[PDB]
Amino acid sequence: MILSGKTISEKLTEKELEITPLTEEQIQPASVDLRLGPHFVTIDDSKEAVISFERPIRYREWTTSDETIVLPPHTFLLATTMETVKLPNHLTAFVEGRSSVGRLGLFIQNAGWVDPGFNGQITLELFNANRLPIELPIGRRICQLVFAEVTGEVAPYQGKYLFQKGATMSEIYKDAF
Amino acid sequence: MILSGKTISEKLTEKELEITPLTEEQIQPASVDLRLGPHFVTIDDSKEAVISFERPIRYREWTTSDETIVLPPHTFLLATTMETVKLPNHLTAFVEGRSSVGRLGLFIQNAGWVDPGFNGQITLELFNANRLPIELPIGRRICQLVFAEVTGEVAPYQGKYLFQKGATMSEIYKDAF
Amino acid sequence: MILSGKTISEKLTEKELEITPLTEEQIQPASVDLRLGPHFVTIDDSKEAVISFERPIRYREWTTSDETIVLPPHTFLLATTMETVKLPNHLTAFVEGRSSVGRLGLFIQNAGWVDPGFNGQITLELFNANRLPIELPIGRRICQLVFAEVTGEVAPYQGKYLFQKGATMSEIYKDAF
Ligand SMILES: Cc1cn([C@H]2C[C@H](O)[C@@H](COP(=O)(O)OP(=O)(O)OP(=O)(O)O)O2)c(=O)[nH]c1=O
Ligand SMILES: Cc1cn([C@H]2C[C@H](O)[C@@H](COP(=O)(O)OP(=O)(O)OP(=O)(O)O)O2)c(=O)[nH]c1=O
Ligand SMILES: Cc1cn([C@H]2C[C@H](O)[C@@H](COP(=O)(O)OP(=O)(O)OP(=O)(O)O)O2)c(=O)[nH]c1=O
Ligand SMILES: [Mg+2]
Ligand SMILES: [Mg+2]
Ligand SMILES: [Mg+2]
Repeated sequence: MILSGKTISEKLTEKELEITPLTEEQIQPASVDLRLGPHFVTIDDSKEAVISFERPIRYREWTTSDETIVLPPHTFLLATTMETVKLPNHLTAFVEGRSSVGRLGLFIQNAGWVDPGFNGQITLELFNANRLPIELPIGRRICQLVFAEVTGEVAPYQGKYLFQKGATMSEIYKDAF
Repeated sequence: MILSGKTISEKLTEKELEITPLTEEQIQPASVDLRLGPHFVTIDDSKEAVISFERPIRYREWTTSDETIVLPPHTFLLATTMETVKLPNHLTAFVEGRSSVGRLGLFIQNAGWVDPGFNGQITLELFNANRLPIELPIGRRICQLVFAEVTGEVAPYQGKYLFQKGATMSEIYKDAF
Repeated sequence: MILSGKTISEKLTEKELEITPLTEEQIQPASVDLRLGPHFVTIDDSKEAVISFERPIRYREWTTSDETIVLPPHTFLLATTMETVKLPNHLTAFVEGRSSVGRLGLFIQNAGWVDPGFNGQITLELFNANRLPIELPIGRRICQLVFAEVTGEVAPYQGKYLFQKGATMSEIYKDAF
C-alpha cells in the first residue's frame, strides 16, 4: 500500500526510515516534501561534443552561496535534495515534483522508484521547459517522496550511488553488463 | 497496490470515489482514462521576463470553442481534464499520459500521485517535444489515473489547489516555507 | 505491494510472468532492468507539417547494425526494449529510466504503468534534453520495470498495442470516442 503521511511520521520516529534534516510540515497527506540543495552539476558543453555511456563525461560542479540559481530556457541541470534518505529493505519511494513546480514548467525528470535499502541524498534532473529562465530558490520544497511497501525477500541496493552526496554525475560507464 | 478497473467501477457506483463526467469505456484494465478540456493557461511573455517562485507570475488564460488547439514545437502549456475527481482519504491516484500520446512527442510532465482527499479537476503540464506543431483535439482521452490504497491514518489534502477548476496556474509563492 | 527482485525471479522461473531474453543480473532490489533494442522510429519531417491525433502520421523506421545510434540535441525518438514482456492479469509494472541515464539528459518520457495482461516489447519515448548529441549504445540497460500486484477482478489488456514488436508508432487515431 502507499504509506499515509502519518505512517511515514511514525516510521521516522521509530527509525524504520530516516529522512534528515526534516521539518514536520514537510509531511503531506501521502507523501513527504524534500528541498533543493545548494549543489549543482552541468555537462561541460565546451569540452564534450557528444554524450557517451561508455566513458566519463566532463562536467562542471558548484555550490552556490546565493539564495537562488537561474536555469535558462530548455536547459537541463543536475541538483540535489538537502535531505539524506535511508530506506529499509521493505520500502521503496517514488520521487516526483510538486505540482506547483511542474506548473511553472520546471520538470523533475528523474521521477522514479528508489531502490529498497538506498542510502543517500537524492539527485534531481531539472529541466526548464519554458521559453523564460526560471529562478530556483535554494532550500525551497521542490519534490516529494511517495512511499510504498515491498513484499518478499529483498536483496538491498548495492549499486553505484550508495552514500551519494551532492548532485552526483552519472556513472553509467561503470556498468558491468 | 493497485485497483483494477473493475474495482474502480464498483467504488464509483458506491460513491466511495467520484470522477465526473465519465463514460464507462474510459475504464481500463487497471486505470481510468481522462479527457482534455477546452481551457488553457500560458505564461504572459509580454509582461514577464523571468519565472519566479516568490511572487505571482502574470498569465493568459482562455477557453477555446475550436475543436482543436495547436501546441507549437518545444512549447509548454497548461491544460485541464474535463473530469472532476474527488478522492476519499484512503486512496491516491497516479496521473500519467497515455502511451499513444507520449509516442507522438506530447509529454504529460505532471505525472505524479494525487493527495488523498483531493477534490478538483486535474491540471496538466503539456510539452510538445517535436519540431512540428501538434493539433490536440479537445475532449479526447489524453491521460489516465492509476489508483492505489493508502495505509494508515490520513490528514487529507488542505492545500492550494482544493476545488480547482480550469487549467490552474501555480501558486508556489504561497508556500509557508 | 511492490514485488522484490527476488519475488520477480521466482515468478519468472515459475512462468507466472515472462520477460525474455533476460540475464539474472538485470534483476535489481525491487525492479528489473531492460535493454535498448536496435529498432527505431522517427516522425517523417519531410512528409508531415503538423502532428495529428486523427490520422496516421508518416514515419521512418530502421534497424541499426551499428553498436550505437546518435540522438541529436532536443530531439525525440521512439525506441524499443530487447525484452518481450508478458504480464498476467494480476500484475502491473511501472516503466522508468535508470537514474544513470536520466542524469545524462536522456529522458525516458514514456514512464507509466503497463496494463495487466499486456504482452509485447516495450516502446520507449526517448528525449535528448542536452545541447549535445548523445550516442546510445544498443543492448545496454536503459530502463527498468517495477512490479505491483493488482487487487480485484481484472479485464485484461485488449488495446491497440497487444503483441507489439519494435518501436511501435502511435495508433491514437484508432480511438473510439
Ligand atoms: C529515482 C531516483 C533515484 N536516485 C537514486 C536512488 C536509487 O536507489 C539509485 C539507483 O537508481 P537506478 O534507477 O537503479 O539507477 P542505476 O541503475 O543507473 O544505478 P545502479 O546501476 O547503481 O542500480 O539512484 C536518485 O538519486 N534520484 C532519483 O530521482
Ligand atoms: C508505459 C508503457 C506502456 N506501453 C504499452 C503497454 C501498455 O499496456 C500499452 C497501453 O498503454 P496505455 O497508456 O493504455 O496507452 P493507450 O491508452 O494510448 O493505448 P490503448 O488505447 O491500447 O489502451 O502500451 C509501452 O509500450 N511503453 C511504455 O512505456
Ligand atoms: C499530480 C497532479 C496533481 N494535481 C493536483 C492534485 C494534487 O492533490 C494537488 C497537489 O499536488 P502537490 O504536488 O502536493 O502540489 P504542491 O505541493 O505544489 O501544492 P500544495 O502546496 O497544495 O501541496 O495538485 C494536478 O492538478 N495535476 C497533476 O498532474
Ligand atoms: Mg503538496
Ligand atoms: Mg490505455
Ligand atoms: Mg539500478
